Amino acid sequence: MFENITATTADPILGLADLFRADERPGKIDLGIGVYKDETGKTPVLTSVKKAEQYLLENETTKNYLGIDGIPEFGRCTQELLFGKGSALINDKRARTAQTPGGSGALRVAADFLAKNTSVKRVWVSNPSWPNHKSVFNSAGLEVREYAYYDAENHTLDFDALINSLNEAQAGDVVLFHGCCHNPTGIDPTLEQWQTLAQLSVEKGWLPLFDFAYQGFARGLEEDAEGLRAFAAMHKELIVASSYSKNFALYNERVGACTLVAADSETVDRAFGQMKAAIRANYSSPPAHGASVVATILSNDALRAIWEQELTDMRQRIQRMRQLFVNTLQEKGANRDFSFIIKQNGMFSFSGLTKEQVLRLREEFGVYAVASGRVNVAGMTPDNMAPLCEAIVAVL
Amino acid sequence: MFENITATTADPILGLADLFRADERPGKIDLGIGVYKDETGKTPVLTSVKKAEQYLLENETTKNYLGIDGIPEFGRCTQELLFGKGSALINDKRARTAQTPGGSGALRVAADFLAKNTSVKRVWVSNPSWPNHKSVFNSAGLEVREYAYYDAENHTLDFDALINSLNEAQAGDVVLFHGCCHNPTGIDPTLEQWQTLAQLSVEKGWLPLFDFAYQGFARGLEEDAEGLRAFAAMHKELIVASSYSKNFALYNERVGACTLVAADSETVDRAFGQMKAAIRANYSSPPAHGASVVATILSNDALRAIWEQELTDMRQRIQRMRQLFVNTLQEKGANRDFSFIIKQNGMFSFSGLTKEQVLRLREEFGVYAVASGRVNVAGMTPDNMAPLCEAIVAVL
Ligand SMILES: O=C(O)CCc1ccccc1
Ligand SMILES: O=C(O)CCc1ccccc1
Repeated sequence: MFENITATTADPILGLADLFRADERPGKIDLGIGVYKDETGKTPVLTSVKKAEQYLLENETTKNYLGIDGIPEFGRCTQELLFGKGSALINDKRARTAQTPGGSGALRVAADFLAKNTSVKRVWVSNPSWPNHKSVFNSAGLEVREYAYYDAENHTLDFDALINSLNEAQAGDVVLFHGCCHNPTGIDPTLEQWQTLAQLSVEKGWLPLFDFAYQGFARGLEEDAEGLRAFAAMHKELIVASSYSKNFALYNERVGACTLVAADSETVDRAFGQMKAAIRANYSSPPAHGASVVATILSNDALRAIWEQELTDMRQRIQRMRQLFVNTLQEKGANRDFSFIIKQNGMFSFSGLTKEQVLRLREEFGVYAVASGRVNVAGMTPDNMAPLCEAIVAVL
Repeated sequence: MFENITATTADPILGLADLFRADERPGKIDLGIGVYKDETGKTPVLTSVKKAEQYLLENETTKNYLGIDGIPEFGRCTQELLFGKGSALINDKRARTAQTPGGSGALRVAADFLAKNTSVKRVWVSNPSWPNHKSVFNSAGLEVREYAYYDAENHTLDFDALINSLNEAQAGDVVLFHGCCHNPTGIDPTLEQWQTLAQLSVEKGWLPLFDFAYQGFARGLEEDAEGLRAFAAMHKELIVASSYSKNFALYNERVGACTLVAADSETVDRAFGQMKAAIRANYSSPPAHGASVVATILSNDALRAIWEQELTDMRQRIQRMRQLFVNTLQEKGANRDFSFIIKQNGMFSFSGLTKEQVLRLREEFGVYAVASGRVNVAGMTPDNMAPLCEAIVAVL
């Protein structure tokens, strides 16, 4: 049965991990997959997380199955984070949340739900894209089409080209937006641009799907949700696939949520029934540990205070590395102004390197970035900055 | 977009949970979903598990993403459990294991892998069936057909009808077998019958898929894998979807594995590449905590000894409840010989109750069983036995 199966290429970001592991060169530097590293170049468990895990060790009395949609308190805390305490969406019971295995799991659940239960045939994503969107949506039988997004010459959001390319989207198409820290460009709509897109989306009949994996990493928890909230104020329906992987540094525990919004409580509950069916046909119920940690932290004032400071600390260290990167590139003799890197939000710099420059970086220098030219600024430290900048300058 | 979505019925086992929760009657008894309860009627975390969790709290230094196939040691320990230390399958590197979110996740991964990469169009399951097999395989676009299995009059495996009904399966069809503790009948092939089916399967060109969620609950860890091992000795290819939910009482941490077997190392590695692609398009990488616990216990002699005794203890308590159930039914005045219940393996008794008898049990008596007549013997205690048996006798 398996004799004639075609070989495939690996996940083009997660697959960097294996390459990096096999590399026996001592000075190798990982700027690939977007995980946060501290000053020492490691990716620690947050202190708030360790404290919550100690609590769970001492107080959990069962591993009995969670409901298909996971921990009720986790859903409640998620909706508050997404929409704001006192949101009309919450008051009017228009939102239902399933805890999922990561935002990736939430994306697949959304895709299966839409494919089976609606007339959706196409999802629009930005170019440049995040590779796994195509993989997930195609797996559920949905076409993926790309809209224009990034003006590579001014290093801004090309709002005109964005709007014009989306004129091709039909009513009933899905349009995927990154909530904040657009991956890979790090360029987000202004609040005013979010409000314009919200209005356009309503007029054009698009279904908004928010991929929201970086809440807290652009400006702050509440600020980063402004765009989503602008859409929520304007739409009857939308979906959010959110993640706690990055903002809790809980990557491997697979902690995310798929939140369904409809016009009213009757409609969302009936629709959510089919979302639960899409889960039943997949992994049945979500993993407790990571979601329990999140719910524990979010519902306890003291832990929440510690966690929010840790998140601020991560964002601030990345901002320091961002400035140091640009300074060091200059000092190392770069043949380009890299000032545009400062404008970018989140963990990355979308640096303008070509695919061949990134291949050479890996081959000759043991510096690992994504083929798109995306580099993980959150993986830079004072100790690895000089070598990595020397490498980049050498390939320009 | 969501206005016209059709309502659906809940997962017909997991959905019992909600019903049971809403029931405000004090004497309610849950004999539905197959989770183990101890003498006190609760479902404890195993001591071996708590010890492993303490170890992880004290010693984990990161939550960085696992590879798409999960923890390497977890795969190694899984293959040893499945095939035996020193198996030619392991020596010849013919097996590849992905850690998944439960056996349910492993079933979906297998289904997606097969649907996308092979000519498989149909999966054969037993009647009576486990409801979620149909849901999972249908979700990937595969037809599910049923083979005969249980002789309800002799309470044995109807081996003749099994073999005759499978004559309809074509070469290239998948045939799903439960490794041990067939759900819901509790009746398994003898070793000799396993060997006969292994031979038949090779002759007929079926792809064997083992659903192996109860290793340790029929007779013992090694004994329960005899049937799988009989198939592994005879086949070039097969798939195992295994679970640690029950044998580690780790239900909500979603700990399972999808193991792919091919003729040789080159074929399985190429095929496994596409299995990883099916994972990438789904939840991306598996949850660390529960799999870390399993790997920790399985690789440490002291913890492994404690865990294997805890598993023995669970099996033995269920066997005691099984005998007490039958005795109490007799004493309470049952109008049937229920001796056949003693022959059944695993957590359940497939009791012969009709769908209306189970509905009446829930409605009138607050005793919750599955609509098929399946009752969770592992949920019975000395304290709830009298009421539940009084209820059953009342509905006969
Ligand atoms: O590097 C990233 O783009 C974020 C981390 C990640 C990568 C691929 C799948 C899930 C998460
Ligand atoms: O009750 C069972 O049959 C086993 C527990 C279970 C039920 C449904 C999905 C996954 C596991």
